[PDB]
Amino acid sequence: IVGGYTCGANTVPYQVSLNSGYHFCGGSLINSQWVVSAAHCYKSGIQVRLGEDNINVVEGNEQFISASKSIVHPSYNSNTLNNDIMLIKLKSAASLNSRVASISLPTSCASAGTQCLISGWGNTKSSGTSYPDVLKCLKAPILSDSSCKSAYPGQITSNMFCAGYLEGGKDSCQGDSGGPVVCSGKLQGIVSWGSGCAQKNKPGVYTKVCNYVSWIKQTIASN
Ligand SMILES: Cc1c(F)c(Oc2cccc(C(=N)N)c2)[nH+]c(Oc2cccc(C(=N)N)c2)c1F
Ligand SMILES: [Ca+2]
Ligand SMILES: [K+]
Repeated sequence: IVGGYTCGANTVPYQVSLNSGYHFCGGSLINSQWVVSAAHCYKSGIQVRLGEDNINVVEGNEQFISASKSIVHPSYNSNTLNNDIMLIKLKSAASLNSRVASISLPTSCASAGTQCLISGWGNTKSSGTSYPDVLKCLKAPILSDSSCKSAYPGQITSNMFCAGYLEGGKDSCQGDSGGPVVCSGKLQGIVSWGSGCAQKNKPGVYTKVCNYVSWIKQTIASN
């Protein structure tokens, strides 16, 4: 997250850290047994870390759980990033409390201008590298579809949306991938890709979750 703020410990309860000996991606808990993340975050041997603030300090509210199964969307295109969404089944149910909560799925898609909250442990520098240990937050609006496609000609599919600031200086970044985008208390996006970070006229691109609800619901119910 570039140009954001410190969330505060466990203020974003549904936020998950994906670990393979180190933090590599963000994720969202949608129920006690499932996490949603980005397909580009796929790896063999993931451990799901819940209740996390400082990713490098054991503070007492963490639940570290191994993944039993990973399902990448049947149409994920690694070259275009079209359908960048994956489901992760937890080895055992997480314990829901005030520090670990699930985020609901949307019943409808969000409008441009809707304000959202993006969160992650990703890079905090526009151009340079600095990784935080604590969860960073950022309020950002969904951008109209025309601005999104003007910024990335021929690369935006109907499964993507832009959120951020055209003027640059505030964006999600690498390390944030798979991370949630919550608007009006529903999971509307997953951190997918971008062109650099917080650059002028190159906003963040997100998987539009609203298009995957029937796929999520059907997949979980059967696995
Ligand atoms: C090396 C690299 C990427 F390739 C990338 O995006 C991709 C990767 C693969 C395919 C495509 C594609 N258009 N076909 C785009 N995003 C990056 O930073 C990030 C990562 C996450 C968010 C942001 C962001 N600025 N919001 C930047 C990044 F550092
Ligand atoms: Ca910790
Ligand atoms: K990334």
